[PDB]
Amino acid sequence: ELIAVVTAITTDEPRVMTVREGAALPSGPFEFGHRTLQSGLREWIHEQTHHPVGYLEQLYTFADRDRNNGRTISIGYLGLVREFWHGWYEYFPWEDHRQGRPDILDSIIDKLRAWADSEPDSRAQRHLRADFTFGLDGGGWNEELTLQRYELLYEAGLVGEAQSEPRINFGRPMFADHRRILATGIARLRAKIKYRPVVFELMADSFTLLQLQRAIEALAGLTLHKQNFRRLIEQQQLVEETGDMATETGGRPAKLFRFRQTVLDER
Amino acid sequence: AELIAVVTAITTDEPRVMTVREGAALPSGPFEFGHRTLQSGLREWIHEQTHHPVGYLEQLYTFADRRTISIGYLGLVREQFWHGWYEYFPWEDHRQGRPDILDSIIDKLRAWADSEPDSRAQRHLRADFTFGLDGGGWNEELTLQRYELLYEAGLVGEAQSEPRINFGRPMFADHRRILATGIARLRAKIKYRPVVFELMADSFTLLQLQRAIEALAGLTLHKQNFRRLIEQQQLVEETGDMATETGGRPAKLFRFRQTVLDER
DNA sequence: TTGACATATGCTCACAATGAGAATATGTCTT
DNA sequence: AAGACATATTCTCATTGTGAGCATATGTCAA
Repeated sequence: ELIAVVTAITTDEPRVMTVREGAALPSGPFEFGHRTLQSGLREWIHEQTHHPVGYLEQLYTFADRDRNNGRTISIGYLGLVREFWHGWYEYFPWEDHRQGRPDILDSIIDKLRAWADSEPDSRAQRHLRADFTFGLDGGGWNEELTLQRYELLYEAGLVGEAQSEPRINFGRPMFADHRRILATGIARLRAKIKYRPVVFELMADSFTLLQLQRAIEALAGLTLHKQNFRRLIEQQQLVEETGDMATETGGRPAKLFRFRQTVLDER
Repeated sequence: AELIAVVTAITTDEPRVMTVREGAALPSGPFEFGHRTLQSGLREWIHEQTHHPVGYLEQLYTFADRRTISIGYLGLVREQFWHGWYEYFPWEDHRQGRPDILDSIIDKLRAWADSEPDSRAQRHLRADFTFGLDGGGWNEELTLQRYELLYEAGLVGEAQSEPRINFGRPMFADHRRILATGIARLRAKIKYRPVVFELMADSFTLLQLQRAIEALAGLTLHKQNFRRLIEQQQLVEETGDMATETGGRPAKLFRFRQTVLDER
C-alpha cells in the first residue's frame, strides 16, 4: 500500500488530506502498471482527491500490526501543498503546545502512570519511556519525538487502534495504522523546520515575517521566540525582499519576502 | 519484496560491510508470510546467510527497481566474509587527502555535463554540490547523491552504457545503491551525536574513537575539536583504567555512558 | 473625513554560551 | 639531563544562542 501524507496550512492550522470521511488517508495499492513508487501514488491521489500535488519524498516503511489476521506493507510519503482536509490536532490534540500545555495531557499521564505502576519490575523501566517522550518524571517537551510518543500509547492500550479491553482512546482514530503514518510525517517535517525551514510549498509566492513564524509555530506546535526567528532565517540565507509592502494584523506595514531562488534551487 | 541489510564493522582502521556471494552482493532475503516484523524477518536471513550475531537495526530507505521492491536496514556490530567500504566506493575515503581516482572521475563527469549545451549549465551544478567539478566544498554526507550522479552519467557498471566505464567494484542489482544510503545515514549520525558503542569494544581510548569516526566519515578530524564534541554531547565516561596507546604511553580508558545506551 | 490609546516592525542592546584555530605542562620508551 | 612522540589541559577571537528595549506608524471608535 502507498499511503499519502499531504499537508497544507490554512488559518494557522496544519491540516492533512483525508478520505473516507477523515477516517483514512488517501491510500492505494501498488500495481504492475505503476513505474515508480512516487508516480504510482500520484495516480491514487489524483482519482481520490483530485488535488494538485507538489514534490514528494519518502517517509517510512511499516509492517501491519493486525491482530485479526495476508500481511500488509505500507510505504508513506510526505507532501507539502497549499489548500477533505482534517487538522493535525484532531488526531493528535496533545501535540499543539502553542497555547501552553494542553489539558488532555493530564488524562494521558494518569493513564500512563498507572500502566507503568501496574508491573513493579517494568515500573522503573516504563517511567523512563514516559519521561523521554512525555513528561511523567520531569524532563522537557521535545516536539521531534512525535512518532515515539504514538508507539508508547499504542503499547499502553491508550488508543482506539490498540483494541484494549478498556476502550481508552485519545484523539480521533483512523483505519488500520493510518494515524501511525501521520505521526511519522509530522516528526519528519518538524525535524526539518527546526534548523532549515524550507517551506516554500506551504507558503504563497510572497509572504511576510509574522506569517512565516505563525506557520512554523503551527507545524512545530510551539510558540517561537520572535527575535530569534529573524536571525535563523538570516543565517540560513533563505528569503529575500521582493520590494513591495502589505498590511499586517493590526494595520501596520511590513516588507514582503519570497524564498530565494537559491533555496528553490535546492528544490 | 526484498530485505537487504547493510551491516558495518570497523577493523584495523577500515570500515567494512558484510557481503555474500563472494563480495558481490549484500545479505538479502525475500519477505514471506512467516516473518512477523520487517526486522525479525531480516534477522532470519542474516542468521543463515552469514550466521553472524546482529545488533539493533534501523530502517534505511525503500527503493524500486526496473518487479522488485527493496528495503534497506543499517546495522553496527563488531567483527566477530567482509569487504571494505572503499572497495566499492574508492572516491569516498579522503583520510589520506583527495584520492587520485577523483581526477579520472571528474574528467568523465565533465564530458557528460558538456555533451548537451542546454544541459551544460544545469548538469554542472550536480557535479559541484555533490562532487567538486565547479569547486565548492566536499560534503561527506552526500554519499548517496554522489552515486546517483554516476549512475545517471553512465560511469558505473550498473548503468549499462555503451562505453563501459566503471569506477569501484560493482554489486548485483542496486546493492551499491543501498550501501550508499547506509553510509550517508551513518555519516550523518556521527557528525553531531556519534553513538557508536556497537562498533567500538567494551573499553577504548580517545585516539581510538577518533580513528573510527575518521574512518567512517572518511575525513581526518581535528584532535582538540573532537575532544570538546564528545564532552558536550555527554557520550562517554572514564573506566578508571589506563592503557598503552599506539606509541607506548599512558592514556585513560573510556566507555560509552549508560544513559547513551538507554537511548535508541 | 479626523483625534488619544491603540496593535507589530524593524532596528537595536546584552550577556550567556559556543567555536574554529593554536598554545601549556604531564607523562612513558630506546638513546 | 641528552631527546622522541601523544595525552589531558589553559587561552583567544570569532559565531549562534536566550531575553530585554527603541524608535516606527495606524487604523480604530469618537467629534
